[PDB]
Amino acid sequence: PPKKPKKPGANATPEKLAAYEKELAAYEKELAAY
Repeated sequence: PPKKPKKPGANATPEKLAAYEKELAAYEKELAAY
């Protein structure tokens, strides 16, 4: 099963949140595919 990305806290940067969005989207796509 595909890894779940950990939610970034303590003042995460927009690019990090963007990375979280891409990894979370990736996770969703792969989770559906699985």
